[PDB]
Amino acid sequence: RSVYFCGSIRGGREDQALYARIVSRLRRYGKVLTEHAGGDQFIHEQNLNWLQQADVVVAEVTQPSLGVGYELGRAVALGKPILCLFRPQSGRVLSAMIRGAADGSRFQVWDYAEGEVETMLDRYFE
Amino acid sequence: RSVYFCGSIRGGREDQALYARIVSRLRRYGKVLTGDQFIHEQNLNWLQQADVVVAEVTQPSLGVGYELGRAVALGKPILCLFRPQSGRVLSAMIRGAADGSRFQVWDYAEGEVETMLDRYFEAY
Ligand SMILES: Nc1ncnc2c1ncn2[C@@H]1O[C@H](COP(O)(O)=S)[C@@H](O)[C@H]1O
Ligand SMILES: Nc1ncnc2c1ncn2[C@@H]1O[C@H](COP(O)(O)=S)[C@@H](O)[C@H]1O
Repeated sequence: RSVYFCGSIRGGREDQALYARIVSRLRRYGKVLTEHAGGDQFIHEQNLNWLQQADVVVAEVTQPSLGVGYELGRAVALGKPILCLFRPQSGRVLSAMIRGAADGSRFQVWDYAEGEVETMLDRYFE
Repeated sequence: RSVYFCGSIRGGREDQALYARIVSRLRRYGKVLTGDQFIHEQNLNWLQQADVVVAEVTQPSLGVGYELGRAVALGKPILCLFRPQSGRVLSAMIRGAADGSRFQVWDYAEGEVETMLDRYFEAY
């Protein structure tokens, strides 16, 4: 199983430490394809190739980010299963387009609190 | 001719006044098409019908990115507008999608958004 991870970078790196813990936990459920200056053309093409190869896409969507949204858009259009993880304690209301994309199966959006991310991942993969 | 406009809402409404100026100007060039489950389905229907997709990408937003992702996969022509004087660096995925043709990303200053739209649509 191959896993593609999405998380804000230029959108803001507030959750960078959490992302590292998510990527470490994903390694027990599959090969993490992502490597979250060749330039942005190179980054885009490399990532699209990885997204095509992915069996599942996991995104932490608490921090707003164009690139995370874009990856999820390309992923849906490729027919990839998607898990989005969101923390309501951020005080933000999650994107209408991401929340509304949820269908409870091919596209899941799960609210979670600090301390629960590993448990959420276990639940999804097991 | 139909146009779909994308701009941050829950990502932040900092540029909402600018979005209204964009939408006003787009009406010269075509019909501007533009709870959550309903919003998503309605918007995907509009996106599928749109001849061109226009996005102001200065404020980071998951929904705007999502719209652009779905639009690329649908084969729509896309214009993204970005303000470098905002002081942030535009998303690697949006900047990297640029090809100078069916996915264009234009840097502009806040006062010249109308001129940027004029240039694109007079060409298109
Ligand atoms: N340097 C990079 N190397 C690999 N991916 C990058 C890189 N920069 C950005 N990304 C991709 O873009 C997404 C973040 O979008 P952004 O708009 O915040 S730059 C990430 O999920 C990641 O997938
Ligand atoms: N209330 C709404 N009605 C129609 N579209 C909405 C609505 N709220 C958000 N959107 C769509 O989501 C995009 C913004 O994404 P966001 O993640 O900031 S909520 C907009 O370009 C818009 O297209």
